[PDB]
Amino acid sequence: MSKAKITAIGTYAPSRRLTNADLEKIVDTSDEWIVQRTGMRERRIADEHQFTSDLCIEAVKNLKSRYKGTLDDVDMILVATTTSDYAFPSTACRVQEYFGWESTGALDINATCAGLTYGLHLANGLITSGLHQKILVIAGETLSKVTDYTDRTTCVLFGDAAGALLVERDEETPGFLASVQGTSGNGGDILYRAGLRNEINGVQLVGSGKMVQNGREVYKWAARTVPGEFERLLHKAGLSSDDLDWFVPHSANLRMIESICEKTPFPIEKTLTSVEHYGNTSSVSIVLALDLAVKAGKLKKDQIVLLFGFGGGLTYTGLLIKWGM
Amino acid sequence: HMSKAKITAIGTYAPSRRLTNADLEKIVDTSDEWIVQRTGMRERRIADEHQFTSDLCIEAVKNLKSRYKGTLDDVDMILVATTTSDYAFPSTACRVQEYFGWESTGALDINATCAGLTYGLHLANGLITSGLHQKILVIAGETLSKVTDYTDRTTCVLFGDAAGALLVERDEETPGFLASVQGTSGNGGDILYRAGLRNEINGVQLVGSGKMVQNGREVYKWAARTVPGEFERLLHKAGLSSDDLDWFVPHSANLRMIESICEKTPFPIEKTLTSVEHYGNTSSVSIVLALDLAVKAGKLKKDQIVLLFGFGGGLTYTGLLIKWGM
Repeated sequence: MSKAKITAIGTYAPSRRLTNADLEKIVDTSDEWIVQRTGMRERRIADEHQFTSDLCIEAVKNLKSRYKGTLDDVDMILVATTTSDYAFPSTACRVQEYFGWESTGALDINATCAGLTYGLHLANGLITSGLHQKILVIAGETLSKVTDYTDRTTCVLFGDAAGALLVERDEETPGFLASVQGTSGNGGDILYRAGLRNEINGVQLVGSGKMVQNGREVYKWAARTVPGEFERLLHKAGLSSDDLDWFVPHSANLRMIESICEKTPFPIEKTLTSVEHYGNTSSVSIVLALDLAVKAGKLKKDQIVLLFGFGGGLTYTGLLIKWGM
Repeated sequence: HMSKAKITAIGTYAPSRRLTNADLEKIVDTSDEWIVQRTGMRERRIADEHQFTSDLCIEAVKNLKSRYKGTLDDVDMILVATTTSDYAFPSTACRVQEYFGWESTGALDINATCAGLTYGLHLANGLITSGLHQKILVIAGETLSKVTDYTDRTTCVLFGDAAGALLVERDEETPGFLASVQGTSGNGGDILYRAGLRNEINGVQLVGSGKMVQNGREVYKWAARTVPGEFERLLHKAGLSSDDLDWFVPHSANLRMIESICEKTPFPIEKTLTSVEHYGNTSSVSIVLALDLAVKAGKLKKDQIVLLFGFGGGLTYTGLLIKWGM
């Protein structure tokens, strides 16, 4: 029985846009090919000098300007990212540096594109257990700096952004209704970026440190995993799909989301995305989709939302939440 | 707000190659005597050229499993505290799942530097007490030798490689977690860092070369003023005195630093478990190693009250009062 609720949101995307017309001019592709395979038209790119922590701070500033309460109260900062400024100090510690909160834990977490829903799962457990009260769950990514822009199959997908969600103790009405998780470690060679190691199964990695994906195998894994766990979520919470107001999967690819929406029985018109003008922002994709929906009037207080973050690992966390703002 | 979690099993693995003080004498201008005096370390373990953090972690879960009476097939969460993961986003935790093939588990890497172990247990306690999980593996693993500058005598003598795992599960009888304290000093970020995508910090270009960098004096100063008062606050939160606590297990960064903390917090060094002498500074792993050294030696017994205090790069920390459930 959850004692946690999501009560504020903020997002920031860097100003520089990367259009398909800009991409036709550096790789051999076309606007029509891109929009047809992926659904994206633009992405935001961080400046040469602005990094993930800079984006996370902006995202929290946006939340700060839009939240009727105070953030001096925050007692945990969770930052889900893959493009941290430094190996350490962590990005969460950079956020604390800037706002100066006096008594908070700070932690970077890594589940790649599932990082946001992993972070919200963590906040739900930390609050519900009575260990925390105000927790900042932040996703921020600088995918442009680890993207192979010599590769037509991948450089058209990725953008930069950050988004922040505030979670609080709510003892009246639960804000988290159910959770599903799973990990398919066997898929680690299907979606990766090199680090200290440069081989997986004794097989040398490609990409020269940049992100690498087997798009079809990722697509196939999402398509065969999300529908059943979608159903399992609704069962765990005692809910029908008719009770579900919005479906917010990880915005990796509009066709993938369309496909998922057919294999699951769920309509695309009840599905929030952010892929068209921000590309695939990894752990930030879901926050962007939510804030676009908040700004557009589609997402309203007390609605039932299903966030399904999945990514590299392969791993995922699916969440049924009740909008609390 | 009573805890429903207890640490129930442990396993460790430290790499094979030993890096003695004598070895370091032929690498940089240092002496065995200056090292044992300034840091208390004699040996470190070094991973092989082709073994990495995920290898170490898997070896640590192997050790735990060969020592746990129950099964690990129903582990529902893997948390790996690491700063030196094999790959950027392929999660070390997911490499651990791939090896053992557990069927329904979350996998997540966490980064709080040398504080990652205590942060990972704090997470596990909240994840289990809230009823979202039943059995969690909290793993720390580091391959610091791969990110160490072996032309800097002030830093390359400090670090080693190791991995250690703790199992946390539901215990509705008696809590295994009694109190927690946390804190973050983001402005101390330039005191202990390693370059990632960025190579400047508030204006000034980073040093090293993607290798770990530490201001040992300032790290000493922080924590010497931080840990004693939070030590006491942990006891107050749990309703205990210094005499109720059996073992103190701080981050094994430096024996002089540990002795000094024990000096200005009122707590005796003979009641503190360390692992610096033969394993060096293994970052997030140092506490698990001190724990596993104490159980093998018969010093850490079940139901004993023990305080873990992980502090590290951030600067950030998590301190925990726990009851040994093994």
